[PDB]
Amino acid sequence: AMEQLLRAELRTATLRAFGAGCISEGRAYDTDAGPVFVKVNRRTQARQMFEGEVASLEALRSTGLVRVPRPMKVIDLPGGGAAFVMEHLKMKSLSSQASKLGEQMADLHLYNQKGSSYVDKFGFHTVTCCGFIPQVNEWQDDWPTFFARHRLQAQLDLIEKDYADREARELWSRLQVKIPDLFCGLEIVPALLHGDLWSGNVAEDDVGPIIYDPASFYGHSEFELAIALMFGGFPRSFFTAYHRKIPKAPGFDQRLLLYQLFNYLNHWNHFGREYRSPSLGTMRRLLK
Amino acid sequence: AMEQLLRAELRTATLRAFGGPGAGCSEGRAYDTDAGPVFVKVNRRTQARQMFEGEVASLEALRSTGLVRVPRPMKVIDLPGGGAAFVMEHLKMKSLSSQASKLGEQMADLHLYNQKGSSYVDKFGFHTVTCCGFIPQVNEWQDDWPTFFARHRLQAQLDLIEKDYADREARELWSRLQVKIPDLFCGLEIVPALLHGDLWSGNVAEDDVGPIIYDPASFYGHSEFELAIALMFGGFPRSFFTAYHRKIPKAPGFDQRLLLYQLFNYLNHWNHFGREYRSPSLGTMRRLLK
Ligand SMILES: Nc1ncnc2c1ncn2[C@@H]1O[C@H](COP(=O)(O)OP(=O)(O)NP(=O)(O)O)[C@@H](O)[C@H]1O
Ligand SMILES: Nc1ncnc2c1ncn2[C@@H]1O[C@H](COP(=O)(O)OP(=O)(O)NP(=O)(O)O)[C@@H](O)[C@H]1O
Ligand SMILES: O=C(CN1CCOCC1)[C@@H](O)[C@H](O)[C@H](O)CO
Ligand SMILES: O=C(CN1CCOCC1)[C@@H](O)[C@H](O)[C@H](O)CO
Repeated sequence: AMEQLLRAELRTATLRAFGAGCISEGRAYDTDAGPVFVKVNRRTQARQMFEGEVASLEALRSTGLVRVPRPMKVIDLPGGGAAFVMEHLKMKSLSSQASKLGEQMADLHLYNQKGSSYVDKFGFHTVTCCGFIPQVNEWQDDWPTFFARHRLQAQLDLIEKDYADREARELWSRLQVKIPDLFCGLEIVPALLHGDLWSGNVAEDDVGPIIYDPASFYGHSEFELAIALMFGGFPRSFFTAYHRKIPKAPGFDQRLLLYQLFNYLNHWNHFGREYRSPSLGTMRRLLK
Repeated sequence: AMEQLLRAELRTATLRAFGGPGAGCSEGRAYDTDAGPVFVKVNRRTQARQMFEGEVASLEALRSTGLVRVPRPMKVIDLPGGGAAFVMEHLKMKSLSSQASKLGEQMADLHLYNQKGSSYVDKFGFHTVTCCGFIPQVNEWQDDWPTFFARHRLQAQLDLIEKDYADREARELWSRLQVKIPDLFCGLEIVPALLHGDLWSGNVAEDDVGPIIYDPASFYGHSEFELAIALMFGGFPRSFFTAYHRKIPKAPGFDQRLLLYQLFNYLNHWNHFGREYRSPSLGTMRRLLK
């Protein structure tokens, strides 16, 4: 993949990714009680965004299965927005701890089935944000319904409002009809998700892997992996370890396109028309 | 300010900033290598290589002046499955602050370089296509700056807006505005000036040695165009503009031309990001028509 190509093209033995951001400003500070990490966002919806991240961090931390920063405080800023203070963790990009993270992510997804966890619907107890965009987490018994309505339709409604894109509307109407067939008659079980498991949101230290910047809800376990695959950066051993514990159910490859579609639509909304072509192309591929 | 607010909320005397860049953005990714750090941009669309070649050409034109620090382009790689990656030198960088007045001086020198040097580019435009963001621009050489700008910047953006949005108000306001443009340029000498082309605050930075600028979309234009995007989204210290205008003072009619150049950037933002930018685009046209 991209990293092997870079090593070859640049003729370098080492190639360690770095591991602030597109959404919020981020800075570490030393304080009298030790280091902290602070995210700042000046938009009006900052507090909602950070409160969703606090809720997500707390939900993951309650499982005891993965290491994530402790949320400390959400502070309103004069002049608009908010700051979010959390535990500082010394970190480097994910490399040797990839297979351990695959194990942990599979255990996290399986926790709702095997732990003392009783969540039998999809969604979440509070609003979480995809980036800047507030999400509806209203509980639903049917995962394809929840995902179609509260993830894909929400993004395409925003595309319609802001871009008024005819091809996106027309393709979505056809894709809506196909979505149930992609699920192969499977019984989907709710799985607690990190929700934004891009390679830039995972890392490691000497103890093991670390994950951060979650946007959590109870979803289909497979949705977690789509963004990890589409932007790369995870070693193969991450997926090997994960699928040893959660094998690919039938139709996985086609659902992967559906879940990657969501992320393309989200990037179209956050980052503009550069992401129109992969959004439409993915829909067309699903409709072929 | 925000750091006093953190000291109070956390009840700490010290609040000492520290630490590295991190993972980052749709912008790209940084890597440590055997030859030092690199930064890699990736775009999987079929036009990725054209886009990055425009950026390399822009970086090379700026580096040739020796007046401003930009990352050295290293390689453009065709990606399996379509698109390309662009590798350049990595620079450890912070937001522009202490080096703002130095950057103002360099940017003025950059704009004066073509007029004052030996080899003189005597038209507006560029020898290759460059993208301001993702949309390719036409850089066809033109003797007359208001012609170049109206045709290959404003009309190009408005044609896209007509194609994709069929916006009645934009269409009618452009029919009225187009004829008024020459009034903003009469009685002034406009010399082609090499521009960075996308100098908003998010494309400039600094390190211990001096300021750095990057992500250019270069062409030969009216020097004032450079400043429109810098002003309109803020983020530059006042001393940047003070130092700049000590060397190139604001010519008569500067504030009205500033609206025209800001209009271009608003139209470009509408084509990139949608209707959130319709209101400033149309309103800027109305201001110009009053
Ligand atoms: N708790 C932490 N302690 C130390 N460093 C951190 C911590 N959280 C994040 N970082 C670093 O700072 C970066 C900020 O990441 P993140 O919070 O995910 O971005 P963001 O502000 O939401 N904007 P975006 O990247 O577009 O999502 C990460 O790559 C890490 O390198
Ligand atoms: N040479 C460099 N070395 C290190 N970091 C860099 C370098 N160039 C850019 N960056 C970082 O990457 C960010 C974006 O760089 P930029 O050239 O503007 O990317 P971009 O792809 O054009 N952005 P986008 O329009 O969203 O795709 C900067 O804000 C820096 O943090
Ligand atoms: O920003 C994120 C990851 N993408 C950044 C742009 O380059 C590709 C990876 C995630 O935090 C998330 O998918 C979304 O962008 C939040 O808006
Ligand atoms: O992204 C750019 C600057 N704008 C980003 C949204 O906040 C206001 C500043 C530039 O690269 C360019 O002027 C154009 O937006 C296409 O990317």
